[PDB]
Amino acid sequence: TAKKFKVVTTFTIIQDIAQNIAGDVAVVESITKPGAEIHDYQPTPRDIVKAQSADLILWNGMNLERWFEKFFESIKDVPSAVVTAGITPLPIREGPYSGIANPHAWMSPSNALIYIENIRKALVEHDPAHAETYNRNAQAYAEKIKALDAPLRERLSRIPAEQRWLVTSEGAFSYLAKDYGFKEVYLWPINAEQQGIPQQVRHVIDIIRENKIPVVFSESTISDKPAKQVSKETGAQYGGVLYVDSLSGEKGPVPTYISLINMTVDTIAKGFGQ
Ligand SMILES: [Fe+3]
Repeated sequence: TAKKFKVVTTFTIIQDIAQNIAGDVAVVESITKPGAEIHDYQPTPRDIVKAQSADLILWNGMNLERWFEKFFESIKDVPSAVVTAGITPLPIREGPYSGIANPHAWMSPSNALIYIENIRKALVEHDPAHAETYNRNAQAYAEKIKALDAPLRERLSRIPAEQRWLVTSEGAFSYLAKDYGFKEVYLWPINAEQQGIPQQVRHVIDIIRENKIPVVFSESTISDKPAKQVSKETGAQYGGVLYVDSLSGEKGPVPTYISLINMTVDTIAKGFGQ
């Protein structure tokens, strides 16, 4: 066992999933730090250094990292793989990014199985000497992810179907909302420039009042202020922060992809009184 195979990922969700597949035979690191906004992140010379010293670079694609393709052109002789191949996308419904794929495919545990398979295939292709470890680790991790779905689905099924409105800040939850039968309301369709402008807040306030939706949420890499303004002006309580674009730090409450899915579903369910 000389040097560990080095994988660099764009952001922390892919880092944790890939590290579960790498296990003992590769080290995986994320370019963005926990809590950093990932869509419009601005890479630094230090990020170039980290990617250039990797053996493999993984990214989401589906229009998540607006920075990645320009950044990767600086990187020489380091293979990359997009980890969302074979996932059917949901289009963004409104705004200047209307009609392109919603990048947040990982919030569906069924989709996470495809992420696992795509990351396995890339490690097996570019570090073939450890293919058996990658294959074993991916099989074990896919088992955990697969088993993850049933308790989540049952938990959220307790909410009456006609009351299943998921009101958030970024429209980051489209894939989870589809899986578990939630209607989707958000203050902005995808992180970009306009985030909490009028018209956006007003439309959400109208849908809240018309349907008497009981809770609204923010997310861990963006500002909670638009969501708290919406709850102050309506009957809805502020449900707290969901995790979608970043894990927490390793010593925080959301250190892993599994903990992120569980925490986000629990926080939603609590916002509806379980
Ligand atoms: Fe996002």
